[PDB]
Amino acid sequence: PGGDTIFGKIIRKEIPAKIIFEDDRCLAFHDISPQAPTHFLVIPKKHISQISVAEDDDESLLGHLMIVGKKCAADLGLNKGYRMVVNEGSDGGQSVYHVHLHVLGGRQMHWPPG
Amino acid sequence: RPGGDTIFGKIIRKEIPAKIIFEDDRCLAFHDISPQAPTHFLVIPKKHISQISVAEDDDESLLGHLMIVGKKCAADLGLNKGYRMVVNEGSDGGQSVYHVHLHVLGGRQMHWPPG
Ligand SMILES: C[C@H](N)C(=O)NS(=O)(=O)OC[C@H]1O[C@@H](n2cnc3c(N)ncnc32)[C@H](O)[C@@H]1O
Repeated sequence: PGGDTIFGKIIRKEIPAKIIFEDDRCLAFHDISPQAPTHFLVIPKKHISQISVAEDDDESLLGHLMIVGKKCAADLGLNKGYRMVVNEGSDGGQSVYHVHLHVLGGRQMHWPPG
Repeated sequence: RPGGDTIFGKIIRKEIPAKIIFEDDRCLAFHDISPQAPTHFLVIPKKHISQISVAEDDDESLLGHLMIVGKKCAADLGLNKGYRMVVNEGSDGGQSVYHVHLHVLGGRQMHWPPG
């Protein structure tokens, strides 16, 4: 039912988050530890633990996260650009085992991306 | 032209060389010429879309397909300890090629923040 992580609790409305957008299949909310003046997450309501286990049937859902992300970025006034990030596993620095798309902007993002 | 005018269109049409990892009717995965990690490749759509900010609602499946291909290529390249996927948009994102693309980086510990 949204999974056994803190992101599951956020989806179920059991703990608060600053929600930017919601539909029947995803949720966008500001990150609690922001790394840029604007830093939010877009997550599926379906509990996919990590991108490495995403199924072929999840393709449109994953793309939906990116479309919602870019729409939210526009709504939040990120007209100079932004960066989207998905972390996988220990080397990727994945902090919660529920797939999440980071969207960061409001400052120059640098290279390399970590 | 199929693939667009950028250097990535040239790569799609085999007009300039690339080290290709995977190719299908919708996308192409190839190694980055300036790797920022021991493994660093790009997944790009064969349809030209300039940047994620102008992607259309009907591009959802294609965008998701980039991610699925990214994760499959990462597995095939033995990135078993993980990796980071990145899309750069515009000036603040550090985008230098205006053809939508997904970076996949691995083979070392990635740090936070992601730039
Ligand atoms: C460099 C800038 N920070 C950047 O990341 N720009 S980008 O988001 O648009 O990424 C484009 C990527 O395409 C790569 N690239 C450019 N020309 C290439 C070529 N002929 N073959 C393979 N990769 C190429 C660049 O090294 C860069 O990592």
